[PDB]
Amino acid sequence: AFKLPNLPYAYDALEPYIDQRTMEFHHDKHHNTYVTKLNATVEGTELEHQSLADMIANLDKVPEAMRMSVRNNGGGHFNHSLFWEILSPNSEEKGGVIDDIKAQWGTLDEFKNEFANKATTLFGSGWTWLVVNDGKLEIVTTPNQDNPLTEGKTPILGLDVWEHAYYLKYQNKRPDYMTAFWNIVNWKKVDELYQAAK
Amino acid sequence: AFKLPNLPYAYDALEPYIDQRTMEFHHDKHHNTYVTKLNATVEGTELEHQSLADMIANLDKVPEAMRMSVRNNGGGHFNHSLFWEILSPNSEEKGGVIDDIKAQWGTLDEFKNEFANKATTLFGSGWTWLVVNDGKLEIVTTPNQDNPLTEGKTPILGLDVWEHAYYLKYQNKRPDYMTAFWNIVNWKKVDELYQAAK
Ligand SMILES: [Mn+2]
Ligand SMILES: [Mn+2]
Repeated sequence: AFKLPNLPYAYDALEPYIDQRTMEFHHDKHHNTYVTKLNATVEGTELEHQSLADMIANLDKVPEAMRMSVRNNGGGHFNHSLFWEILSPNSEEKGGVIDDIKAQWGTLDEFKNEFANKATTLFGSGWTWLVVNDGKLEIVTTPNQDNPLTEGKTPILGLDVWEHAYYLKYQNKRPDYMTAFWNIVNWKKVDELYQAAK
Repeated sequence: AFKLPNLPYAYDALEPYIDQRTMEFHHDKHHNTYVTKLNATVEGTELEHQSLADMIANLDKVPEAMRMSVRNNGGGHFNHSLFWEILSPNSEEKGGVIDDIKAQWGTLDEFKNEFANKATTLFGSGWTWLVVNDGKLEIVTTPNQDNPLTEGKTPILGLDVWEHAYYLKYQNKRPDYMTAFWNIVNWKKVDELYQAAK
């Protein structure tokens, strides 16, 4: 069975960038619901012993009756699990991934400007991702709980821009949430995922 | 130009079903943003005097370069405009539309149960609608700001299930928001839109 992972930090560790109350709802309610529904779909099937990353990457091979729930609930579990691991109370812009971002975008600010533009223009619910595509870095968005793995791209950083991720503190001000996020990126984790994928 | 319509009631008129703070953000920020961006797209173009119902029903005829903004921001203006008008602090379950709902679904409760199931299973951002389709009533969902007019169905009642519509009071408990909504439906306005469409 899939399990709700513990947060790597206290619920208030990301203040004042993400509020404690949002971390509690987001993890204990939203993410938990995706795990519950994913397990209800795969329990007693071949997919109960398939890796989450493999079923997301190969969603087209998931049996038709199960595919929407694996896409939505499996995507929810995969995306939130990644999200908690790429946040940290002490974000420092260090690691090979920063050199390779600078190499691709010229400056870290040019990278952040593209990421923020894509995150702020995403219409409805979804995610903004930094991915590795055949050894090259790209920023992409996905709707709802869709994940770039399904399109053959490995995610190493994601921002959740579902309104539940930011509404209690920021309400409509998604751009202020985006600005806050740079203060709490776990670049140690992003670099680990990059070095494994590149 | 398109204009942000005034609410037909005080911002606190729908308490304790929808909180005043949500009415303020939802109307004064979210709806206003759709009006601003729709006007930025259409002002000074050959669409600057076209009605919004006509453009949404005929998105294919909207020029490719303006279509996403008309769909998303035009949808946002159309949808929220309808929404404010079908809420009321003085809801009474009577009218031709209520009689015809009871005739079609058997009971009003069976209608509400279907509507609630569609509203609570809608994945991501969107709306739940009561529509007229060739003189018959149907419940349909749309994603984001899409509208059933594009598919040739006239909307007479909509529930906004974007998270901004309910997160401040209800957080993840979308079903409690759906329960609250029945207490504030303007069945007189719904009946007007029904008589005009059936
Ligand atoms: Mn989320
Ligand atoms: Mn809305």
